Amino acid sequence: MTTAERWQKIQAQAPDVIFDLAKRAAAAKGPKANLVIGAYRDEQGRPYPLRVVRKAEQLLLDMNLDYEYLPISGYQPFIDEAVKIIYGELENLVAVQTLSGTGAVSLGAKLLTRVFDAETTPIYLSDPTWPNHYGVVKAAGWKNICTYAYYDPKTVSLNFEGMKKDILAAPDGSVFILHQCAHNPTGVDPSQEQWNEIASLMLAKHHQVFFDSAYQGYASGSLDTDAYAARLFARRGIEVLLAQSFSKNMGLYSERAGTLSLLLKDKTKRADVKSVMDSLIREEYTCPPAHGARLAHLILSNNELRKEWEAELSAMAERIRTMRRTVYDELLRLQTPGSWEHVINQIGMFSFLGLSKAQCEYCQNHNIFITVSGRANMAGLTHETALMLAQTINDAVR
Amino acid sequence: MTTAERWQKIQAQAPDVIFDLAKRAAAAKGPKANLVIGAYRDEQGRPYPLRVVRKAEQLLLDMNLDYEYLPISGYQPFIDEAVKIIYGNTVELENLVAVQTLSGTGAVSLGAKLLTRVFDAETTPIYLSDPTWPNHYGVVKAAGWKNICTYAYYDPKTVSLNFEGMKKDILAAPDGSVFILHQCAHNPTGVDPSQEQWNEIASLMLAKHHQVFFDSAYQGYASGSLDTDAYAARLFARRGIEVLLAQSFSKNMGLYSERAGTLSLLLKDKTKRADVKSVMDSLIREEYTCPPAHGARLAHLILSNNELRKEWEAELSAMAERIRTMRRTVYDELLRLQTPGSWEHVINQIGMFSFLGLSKAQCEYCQNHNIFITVSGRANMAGLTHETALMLAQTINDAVRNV
Repeated sequence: MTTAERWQKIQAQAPDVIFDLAKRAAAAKGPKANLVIGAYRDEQGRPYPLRVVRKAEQLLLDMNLDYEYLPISGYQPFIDEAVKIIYGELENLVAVQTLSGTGAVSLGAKLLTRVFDAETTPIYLSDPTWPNHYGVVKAAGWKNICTYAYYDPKTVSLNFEGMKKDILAAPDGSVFILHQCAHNPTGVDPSQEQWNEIASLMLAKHHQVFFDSAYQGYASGSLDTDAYAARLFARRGIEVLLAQSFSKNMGLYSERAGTLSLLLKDKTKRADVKSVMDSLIREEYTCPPAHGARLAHLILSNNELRKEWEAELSAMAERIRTMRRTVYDELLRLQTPGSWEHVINQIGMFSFLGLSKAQCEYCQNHNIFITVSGRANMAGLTHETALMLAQTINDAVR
Repeated sequence: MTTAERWQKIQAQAPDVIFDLAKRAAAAKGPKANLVIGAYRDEQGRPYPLRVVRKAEQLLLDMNLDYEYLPISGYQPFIDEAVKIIYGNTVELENLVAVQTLSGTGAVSLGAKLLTRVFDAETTPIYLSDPTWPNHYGVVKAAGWKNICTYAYYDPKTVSLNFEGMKKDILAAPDGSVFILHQCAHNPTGVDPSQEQWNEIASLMLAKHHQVFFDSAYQGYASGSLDTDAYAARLFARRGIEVLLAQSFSKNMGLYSERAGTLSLLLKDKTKRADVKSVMDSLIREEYTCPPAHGARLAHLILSNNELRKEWEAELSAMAERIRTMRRTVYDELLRLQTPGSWEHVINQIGMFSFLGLSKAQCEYCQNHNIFITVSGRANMAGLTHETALMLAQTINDAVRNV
């Protein structure tokens, strides 16, 4: 058998649904709205490097830094500042830099196979969730992937009774992947009181909590407010594993800046956990890229840049709210059948519109690129495309 | 059982031996030579951001670029230019499938995973050189390879390739095994096959229908010429081998911290390239979604811009030459001190390292005297200065005589 014959037999894999549709949207001719990937655009619909990031790039260049290898764990000042934005002592936690949020979810999922039997232990995702959760957790070796009830499309709200039921029905010592805020795709989060109840269930059932924190800042417009869940779980004594991204809230999508952190009381065990994290990193990519981490560190740590960043993120969230309102008002003007309050009540970057698969296909075929599940990036809208979206929905629904 | 009690059961792993000794070396006080990690240092022993890279940082900043996600496969202009330096502007460039990776380590890991979709990784041997980069073993294991093997390669008695043993092991392997080959600048020994040995190795890989996986982390350092250093990969391509290749820009461009690499396959069947790419992307997406852009953008600018490109090649050639001057300095001093034994390997070995031949106890000695080579006798010759070359030749001379 020749190598060519072996390669002949390789099994193709389907394209990533989201990235492929973004490609289609980017390639489309004529008036259009590319509303696929949750990336922020400005008032004119332009890609938007943050002003604080522009400043940071110059400040970094002026430092005449070298390009020597980071430690396997990454750039420590970045790790330290990043963990502080989520939790508000660093001796209680063990953390490394990761290839953004995705890399954190992967490394965490892998790490967890050292403490749970991933051949049989259920790992739970929300219904619905970020599609890549399935693929990441499966690649990390999880054979038993389950769901918890979360969203109820008929009422555009949480099916909280169902979620609780599923948490309690799970065998003791299961892993639950929770969105820390700005649930993707639904834009509906537990209330603070619901979070309290969820923490008590996780404790009572001895479940492992794994937070995915990709949009801190975008639920409320405030980083502090949006960290409510992770901080509550910490106060409760939960051994929180958390995957953090700076892609969306700092707009460093291309630079892949994230962390993975675990809360754990015992100092010796924290060292042991760090040694496993490092072995997993070393055997995949040796050490992480510095540029994203260095940009983020300088913004988080410089007093002026840090204040400027928070105000910029707040303004970005406000612009999303104006877009929701522009879409909603137009749906009302056109008298589009159904209720549309979820457009203005959902938070984060998206609306999860509730259209049928055929209706979403219709939108896409009329150059309004929302997903087949009905998710629309509100942060990708301008005034003009906000009206186009509403008008296309109106046609799709009738 | 509480989650606190379950975490209690996690088992500690040993620290990375090379990154750990590098940390000790950097921490040590007094007259020292930190020769652990294979990272280039200048005439004064300082980290050396390349002049062309500094120029490229300004040109990128002036372009006022956004930070939107790259495609899963990465930045196509980088990828295209990067594979060109390995194969040249040739027919092979239309016959290949390539993605951006997290540097060379990322490419070795990704390639090792991809190969588990073409070969049975529970059974099929995957071969490493005796000895090799310490991280090869862990990378390949972690990708799912259960039968990791070695081929005879370095002979400490002759400071040379045991080429007869190498051929024997290539032939003794079952047909359709995987071989990881260092494209040039062998790590850790600095001993490469001659061009004539490479031609014989290609014939054996074709006869046995083995998969070749080149690890190409130092293109430029074996000779100071990118063209000369690409001989092995270019010969294998020309002779019809489906080369899988892991490329790094950490060393030849100094982009250690930015993690810029590629993984590429030459494929007989131009029509299965899409299928292979779909697998590569699936593996990437489930790990980190898409790669970091800054290193790829820097490297792309340097590769594609005519003036930067010419300037980079000059600069790399000058780096390679400084390494040679350090080897010659060590060697002339070993001759002068009439150190017992032969030392021509010092000047004949190429790339960043010397495998010096000292015993374990002799290397430990050197380490305790602040000459930080590895316990296997590996020395980063590119970390030397005139001054520390003499100190290395002297501490070697003390270690041979007294330990």
